Amino acid sequence: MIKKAVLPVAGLGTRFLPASKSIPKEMVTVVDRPAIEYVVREAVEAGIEQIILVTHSSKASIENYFDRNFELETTLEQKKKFDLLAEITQIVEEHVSVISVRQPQPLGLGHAVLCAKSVVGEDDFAVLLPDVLVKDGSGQNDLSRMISRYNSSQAAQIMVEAVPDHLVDQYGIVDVAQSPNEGESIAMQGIVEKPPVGAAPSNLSVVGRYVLPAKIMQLLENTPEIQLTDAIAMLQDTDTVEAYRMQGQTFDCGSKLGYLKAVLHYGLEHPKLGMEFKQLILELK
Amino acid sequence: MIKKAVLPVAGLGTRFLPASKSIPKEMVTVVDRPAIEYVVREAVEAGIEQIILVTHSSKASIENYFDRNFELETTLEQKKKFDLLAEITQIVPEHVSVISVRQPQPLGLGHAVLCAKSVVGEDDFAVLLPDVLVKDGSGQNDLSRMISRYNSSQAAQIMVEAVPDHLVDQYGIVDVAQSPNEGESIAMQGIVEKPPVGAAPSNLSVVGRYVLPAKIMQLLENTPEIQLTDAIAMLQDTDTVEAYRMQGQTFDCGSKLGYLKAVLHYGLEHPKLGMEFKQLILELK
Ligand SMILES: O=c1ccn([C@@H]2O[C@H](COP(=O)(O)OP(=O)(O)OP(=O)(O)O)[C@@H](O)[C@H]2O)c(=O)[nH]1
Ligand SMILES: O=c1ccn([C@@H]2O[C@H](COP(=O)(O)OP(=O)(O)OP(=O)(O)O)[C@@H](O)[C@H]2O)c(=O)[nH]1
Repeated sequence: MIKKAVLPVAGLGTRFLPASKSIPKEMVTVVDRPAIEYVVREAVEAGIEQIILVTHSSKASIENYFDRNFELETTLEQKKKFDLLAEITQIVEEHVSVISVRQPQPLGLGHAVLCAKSVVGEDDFAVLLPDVLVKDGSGQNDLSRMISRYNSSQAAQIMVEAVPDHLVDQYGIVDVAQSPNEGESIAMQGIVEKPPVGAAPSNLSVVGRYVLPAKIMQLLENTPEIQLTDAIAMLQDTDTVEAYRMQGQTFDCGSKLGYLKAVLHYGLEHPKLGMEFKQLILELK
Repeated sequence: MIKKAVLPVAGLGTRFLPASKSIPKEMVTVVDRPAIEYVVREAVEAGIEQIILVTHSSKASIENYFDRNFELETTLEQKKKFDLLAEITQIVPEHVSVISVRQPQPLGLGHAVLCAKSVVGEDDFAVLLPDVLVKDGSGQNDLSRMISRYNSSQAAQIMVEAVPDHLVDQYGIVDVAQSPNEGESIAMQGIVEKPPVGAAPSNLSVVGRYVLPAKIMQLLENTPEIQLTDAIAMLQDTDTVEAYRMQGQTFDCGSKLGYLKAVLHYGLEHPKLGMEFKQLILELK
């Protein structure tokens, strides 16, 4: 049914400096692999086949990480380290493509999703902000559940999560009737940015996953900084727009500090490293 | 007056994979800055004025990180974001030069140091392996100690530190008459590579920190593909060579568990993130 994700990655990482001065912020080493691995893996594990990096002139280290490296592949072999060889050989599944198009000047996410117009054609497509990680535990991920909900309903979906009632000013917060349950959706007439700490419509924050149709690109070319939330504003005129509520847990790798938080959570959960890792903490006082 | 330092960064970090598949294992972000910054910030602290990168074609990221980034610099005086701009200009004093030389083929540590002969000229010099981070809390880092000691003694200095008797076959370890006290040096008759767990002349791992006479250049052009501990022998005939035991802590950012250990110990002491980070940690158990 749904098989194109668009991943915007043209962002200068200003807040993630100097780490992101010379490499991209998408390649930040979370435990033992770059951040963009987990965001793609999420998409792959959901039923996506075609990844679409909207990318910048400087983020070639990204496209390259989904591709065969001759020089390494051949040194690994001469070492006889073939386990490790078969890591780098099969990062994505053999039946997944990774595509590039260029956001020429960085004029915000909305202008970035619009750069995929041509690759997305008439297909209904998800988005994933890769500066945000998501950690399902259930077994089936939040993008999995969200999509099947966009297959059933035909309503553009918007992933959101509950925050403390005293921190709703940091977040774009969705409007709704009542708050739908962990891993369900309910209609929504619009998102408010940094609402007043009282007088906020909901305690549910735009996370930065979306499943939209192609209508949306025609709208992006007519939004009076081009706003995605402006385009979903116009979609509402014609089409039902719901809020899919997470069951798992997000991480803001866009920020130095939500990055450190992510290293702790995934590191402890690392199939090999976790054991030896949990030890390295304990050992600290 | 030791004022030059060969940083060999031509490796392919197979041991630190796939982190370092598409970015150097030196550009790997410890807390908020890549790993190599800590090594240079160490070399500069100890009097170095010329940083000689023996590098590979996979590794512009590095040379660039020590350069003007034109889009970031000019974009951040648009936003008059003076604090973030601060974060990517001061990286090393105006007087510190960073010079690239290319290691065509990875035919050994030995063979890297010798690609820099051309540039080191007739002049005694230091060698710093980035794989390895060193941490002071003494107010004179281990390298400046070693350069105080080459200057007064005139005798080459091998930084070593002690390891459990049962991992000695994972290291070069040195032939010493006795163990030099944390912070001092003693003559040594030679080093061994990976001496079987029994036949180790000492517990002291060669760490990855050398001060050397510039005529080692001339003994690397004639060794039994080229090994340093080889050339440090041939000196060991003509001249005195001393093992300096280190007083500060040590982290291998070529091993995974070693990089994770550093994210923790460095991060807990970060000016800003430190107090906020420690917090994240107390919040897990
Ligand atoms: O013009 C833009 C803005 C943002 N984006 C993409 O949208 C996502 C959101 O990116 P962020 O909003 O976290 O910011 P940024 O990376 O542009 O830089 P800072 O504000 O942290 O300094 C990132 O993955 C980025 O690549 C673009 O592709 N183009
Ligand atoms: O022949 C050599 C050996 C070492 N080095 C320099 O030593 C440093 C790392 O030494 P390593 O031995 O860790 O390099 P590697 O990246 O090949 O990793 P392994 O999988 O072999 O463990 C790097 O900074 C590299 O440039 C060379 O440049 N050439």
